[PDB]
Amino acid sequence: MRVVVIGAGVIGLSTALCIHERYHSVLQPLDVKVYADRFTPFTTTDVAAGLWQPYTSEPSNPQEANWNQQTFNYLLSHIGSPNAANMGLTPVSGYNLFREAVPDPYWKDMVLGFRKLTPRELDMFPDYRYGWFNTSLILEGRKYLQWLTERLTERGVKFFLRKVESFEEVARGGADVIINCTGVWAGVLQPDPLLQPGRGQIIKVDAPWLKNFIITHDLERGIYNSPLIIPGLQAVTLGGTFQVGNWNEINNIQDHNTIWEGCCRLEPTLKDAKIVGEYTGFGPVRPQVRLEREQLRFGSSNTEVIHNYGHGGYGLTIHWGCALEVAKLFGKVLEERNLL
Amino acid sequence: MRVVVIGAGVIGLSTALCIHERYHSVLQPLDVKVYADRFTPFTTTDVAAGLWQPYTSEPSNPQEANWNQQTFNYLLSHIGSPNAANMGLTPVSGYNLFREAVPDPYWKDMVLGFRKLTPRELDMFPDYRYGWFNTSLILEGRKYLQWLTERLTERGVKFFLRKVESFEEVARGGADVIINCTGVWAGVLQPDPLLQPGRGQIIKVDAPWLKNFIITHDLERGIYNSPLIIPGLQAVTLGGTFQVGNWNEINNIQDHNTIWEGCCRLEPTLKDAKIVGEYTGFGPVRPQVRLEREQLRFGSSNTEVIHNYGHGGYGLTIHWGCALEVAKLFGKVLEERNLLAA
Ligand SMILES: Cc1cc2nc3c(=O)[nH]c(=O)nc-3n(C[C@H](O)[C@H](O)[C@H](O)COP(=O)(O)OP(=O)(O)OC[C@H]3O[C@@H](n4cnc5c(N)ncnc54)[C@H](O)[C@@H]3O)c2cc1C
Ligand SMILES: Cc1cc2nc3c(=O)[nH]c(=O)nc-3n(C[C@H](O)[C@H](O)[C@H](O)COP(=O)(O)OP(=O)(O)OC[C@H]3O[C@@H](n4cnc5c(N)ncnc54)[C@H](O)[C@@H]3O)c2cc1C
Repeated sequence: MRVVVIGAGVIGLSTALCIHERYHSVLQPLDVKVYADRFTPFTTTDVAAGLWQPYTSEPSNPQEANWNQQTFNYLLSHIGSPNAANMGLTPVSGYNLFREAVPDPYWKDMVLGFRKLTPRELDMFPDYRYGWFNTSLILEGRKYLQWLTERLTERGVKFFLRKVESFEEVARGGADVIINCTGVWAGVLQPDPLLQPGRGQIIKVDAPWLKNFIITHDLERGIYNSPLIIPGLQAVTLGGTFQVGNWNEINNIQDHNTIWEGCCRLEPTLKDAKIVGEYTGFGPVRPQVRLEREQLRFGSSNTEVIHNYGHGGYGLTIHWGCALEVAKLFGKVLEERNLL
Repeated sequence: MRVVVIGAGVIGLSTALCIHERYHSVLQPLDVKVYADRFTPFTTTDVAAGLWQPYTSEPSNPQEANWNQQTFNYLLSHIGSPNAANMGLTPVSGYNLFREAVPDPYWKDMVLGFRKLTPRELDMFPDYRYGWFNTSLILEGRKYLQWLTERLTERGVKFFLRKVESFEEVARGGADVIINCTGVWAGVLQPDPLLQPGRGQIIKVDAPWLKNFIITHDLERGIYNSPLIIPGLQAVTLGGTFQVGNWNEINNIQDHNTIWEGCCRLEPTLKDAKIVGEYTGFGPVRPQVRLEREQLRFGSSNTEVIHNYGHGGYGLTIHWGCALEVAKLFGKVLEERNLLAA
């Protein structure tokens, strides 16, 4: 049985590994290949802030909260392992800062040690009047992608740098199942007017003194359009823009300024931080993750397509629950072909 | 008047700056000098792990508790300032790990967000069954010493290479007041058998992924003779020996192995960490800090000495309270000569 995963971002590769690890031992034969037109370090994943944290507001689909939880438990469970850091993973603690009282987030018990900030803590941050403290996990996009491609490759899964033009051509090339993990460009293969770019720009900086995440919110401007600081494994990510609808892949001058001045004010030690790079990427914004089976019909036979895209600004955060769910749906497909 | 501070470790330079800041505007002249035979990076201070945290048990002198507290609030008050990191100062969070239930430390409300660990947190650290979480402050010895010498120099305080042989020497050189901040070597200038070396060996390592401090305790083997991991501003300190009475300044292989393997066991990601140096230093261990005024007579001059030494394995943690207290006692020396403050 031939499976082509399209996409080598976090979603693509996580899914490929989950399918393979789940079915290799039982389905003979099983051929899994990954096709993508960019690999690390050239994916949106590579440019992610690298923090586990859902949006502040509850999810529409209740399945999404479960997926986020299963992802946290999965990642956390690696912590005492020798390889957690080679995977891109380490524990970090930090602050969410608000100008007024807000409700507790749905994820308060998923993270470790959630509590509200005290007045002394708040004086660390003069511009803000309310917030949270918790411990979470760094998951570095770049490093995680290199870990997964290594695990996948060791297991015989083969990668092809190529651009896919249609589902039809891949089916015709002999795929029995296609997993569509094309991120924000999924519309090219099948129009989807709910799918939009979430344009985020970031500044990467050497400031290794900073050991905590610091996330501000502006209620009247929408999520991640206010200053955020996230220490990564070797560098710090500085953020504060997230505009849906903008397809500009180039770094913008006002966003640079929004980010630098917002963050220099949040964290004035940044004055001595060396700029390492500045980047722009597109989160696959969609009111709901598209994670569903579709049957396609070209010549003899159906080829089965399973979509997994539209994870917005939380793909690192949610990725493993989604991979598990795709692997289940793939189980159902096998069953319907009496492959077990 | 003429003040000679002996010592350029954290205690020496803290105290010098605190005196100068408090009394610059009320005395004329005020001639403050620092004499030391080692300066950064060659003091014990430079080799400290760089964390704010007192001993787990209450101190003999309860004054020490306020001194630690004042130090925290002082340091904390710099967070949100543009220069906090140039001073060696940044917030950090972390874990204290125990093999059995222990009482809360007296300093639990001084730190930020003290709580007990939950079972999932405890799963991160297999060999341990109980402990704490809190946020505290890194104060890097090396950087803080550099910041202070800069601040002190800007203010007209003068530094001299000088191995002092007696208090008499310095009095007769014309010091009116001597502040004795000589750390573990204070016994040289005035015997003090309550003062002993606390030999600590450490390994410095590049492992910038580590964001939290991690301190284990072994109630039976005494304090800091259990693995400890403390991220610094750009490298990580790996520890686990603290042996009183040992004057051996050279690194030994047995403590190396105790530290490496203990810490690899605590934090197995350390397998990929690059070793970047290994050091030994001597905490000035004393049942309590010696912080007191003494009058010495040489010819018919009275000289005032104020001691500030014996801060053991917590000099960074306590230093500012002790400097403030020395400044107090200096006020009283002034007052006794009909000189006026505020
Ligand atoms: C600035 C920024 C910061 C972020 N920070 C975080 C964070 O801190 N935490 C978090 O959880 N999430 C974060 N996100 C969201 C996260 O980055 C995305 O949800 C995630 O990277 C999307 O993963 P993906 O694999 O779906 O898409 P991508 O990583 O973009 O992967 C898409 C893949 O599909 C391939 N592809 C597409 N079409 C074709 C085709 N036709 N032929 C061949 N190959 C194709 C591409 O080459 C690529 O391999 C952030 C996003 C941005 C922009
Ligand atoms: C391995 C290790 C880790 C530690 N970690 C921590 C920690 O994480 N947190 C913490 O709070 N504390 C820690 N400590 C304790 C801390 O290092 C000490 O309490 C502190 O550095 C002592 O400061 P000091 O200025 O008294 O002495 P020092 O730093 O030793 O300075 C002594 C000064 O006196 C000078 N001097 C002495 N005699 C003479 C003389 N005759 N003439 C001229 N000059 C003289 C020396 O040259 C030097 O300038 C640690 C100690 C060790 C050994």
